[PDB]
Amino acid sequence: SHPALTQLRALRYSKEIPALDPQLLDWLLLEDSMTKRFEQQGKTVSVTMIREGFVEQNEIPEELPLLPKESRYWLREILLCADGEPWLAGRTVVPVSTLSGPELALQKLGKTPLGRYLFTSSTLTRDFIEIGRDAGLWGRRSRLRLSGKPLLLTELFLPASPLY
Repeated sequence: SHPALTQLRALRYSKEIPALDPQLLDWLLLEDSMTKRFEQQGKTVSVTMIREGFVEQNEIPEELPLLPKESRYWLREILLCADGEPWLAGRTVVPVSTLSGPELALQKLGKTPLGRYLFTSSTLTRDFIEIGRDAGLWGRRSRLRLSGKPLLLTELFLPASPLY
């Protein structure tokens, strides 16, 4: 529970990517989490854990239509900070069947920030990405696949971030 995650949950998406300026699209369509691109600004990046745990279908209404229907999912809600300053709120939902092989490590990642750099033995692909907005702020949701196994990642870009 946290104001930034409430804001993340209020994001309204468009099926079609809006015709935004190139610099903003570069950020929004990045094919990775923001961990390294935020480090690129000359910052240390850390994760503040807001919520970590297994949840059933009733707790993932926004992600359920985009994921396999299973008994359980791993839910990971975080604040991503740059030199301690919150820059993004993230909410990842992982169907438990995706937690196999190298991917079981997703459940024990803890405060290590997500990013392609962690996926040293699996192929990463994205088959869905939509940009959303909530009261002046931008966010996005993506369906990513690791060895073809899906997970949903939703990100809210806080105004402290360089997208603004």
